Amino acid sequence: NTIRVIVSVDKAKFNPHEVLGIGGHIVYQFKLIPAVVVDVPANAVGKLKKMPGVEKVEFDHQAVLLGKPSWLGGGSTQPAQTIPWGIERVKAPSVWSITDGSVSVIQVAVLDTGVDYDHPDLAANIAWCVSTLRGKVSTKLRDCADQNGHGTHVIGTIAALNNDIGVVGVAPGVQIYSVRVLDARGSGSYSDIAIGIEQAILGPDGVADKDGDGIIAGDPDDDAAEVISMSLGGPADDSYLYDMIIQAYNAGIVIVAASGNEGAPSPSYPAAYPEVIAVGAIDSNDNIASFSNRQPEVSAPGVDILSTYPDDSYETLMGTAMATPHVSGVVALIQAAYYQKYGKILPVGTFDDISKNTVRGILHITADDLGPTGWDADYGYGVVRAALAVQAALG
Ligand SMILES: [Ca+2]
Ligand SMILES: [Ca+2]
Ligand SMILES: [Ca+2]
Ligand SMILES: [Ca+2]
Ligand SMILES: [Ca+2]
Ligand SMILES: [Ca+2]
Repeated sequence: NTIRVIVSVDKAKFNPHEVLGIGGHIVYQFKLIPAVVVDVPANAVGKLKKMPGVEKVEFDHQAVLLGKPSWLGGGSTQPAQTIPWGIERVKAPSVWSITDGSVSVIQVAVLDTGVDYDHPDLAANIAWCVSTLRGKVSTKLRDCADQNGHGTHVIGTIAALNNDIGVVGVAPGVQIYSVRVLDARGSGSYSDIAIGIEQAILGPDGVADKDGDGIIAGDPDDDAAEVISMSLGGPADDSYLYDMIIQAYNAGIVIVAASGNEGAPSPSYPAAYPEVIAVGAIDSNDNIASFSNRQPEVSAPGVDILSTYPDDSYETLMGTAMATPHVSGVVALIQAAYYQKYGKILPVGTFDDISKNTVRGILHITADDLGPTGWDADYGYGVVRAALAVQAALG
């Protein structure tokens, strides 16, 4: 009948009328990259490759969520607030005195199964709720709603409200952009993910650099996010998806992704990309989880993590999907504290970075170096520590 494909083209020569001439149609036209999502009969693909302006024709691969209920729970109550062990392990609580992430210019975008926007322990921090499932950007609450629970859990590890109920996130006051890129089963196509990354940049107003001053992330005049957290992965490495990542990276946005739960030699994608921070998972005894894919950039609590769950509930999950938000919450604190002090945010460094002039540089040097001294295939640079990370940033 038809298959979904992503085409990297030359804007000056690619003619959309061409695809419609071969029984295909346009699904989504990227704004930040020279590519377009289209549906064409499985038999017309060979025609696309030869059309003027068509440089590359890539298939629509899949990624999946990396978090599962620890005991098959479906969510339970938490009348009185409690601090999940992973939140203290990342030394977050002592930082709230400096900032809790409630600095207006900061927003963290979580590309996941969506979110339970009415959850009493999350609602106040949900600044934007959107979905990009099936190549279409929807701003309707019914479409952005979490239908799995994963997204609600990941978001709660980052920004669950510090009050009298349930739990509390690493940055309990930071603004959240929930971008649904995974279905009810936790499955997501790369196209919807790339489109999700774009929306995190474009923001609610749909414009990347509204005032055209070259500043996107960290610019109060714009509504772009300064952090993109992806608790998902896949074995495919597509050119267009990577192009979108470079786009978010160049915008000054720190990208964080789960390492993967196959115990593989290296991280899955997009974690595997150098501009993205690959996150491994440790347990309550500081041991690296055996399922945690090797060679990560850093590691964080990822075993038996309690957080928010759909229907104003709470649940314990496990996976590298649970460690990722811990790290994203740490960068949120760093950028928030840095901007509160100086009127700007820190640059997004690289993997090899080891200075206090970069977000990643700071994460690496202040991480709790476990296992063999220095970076290792298990813990990476070590376990992220918000308290030390913020001191080095403001230091
Ligand atoms: Ca709470
Ligand atoms: Ca914008
Ligand atoms: Ca701007
Ligand atoms: Ca500006
Ligand atoms: Ca922002
Ligand atoms: Ca080490």
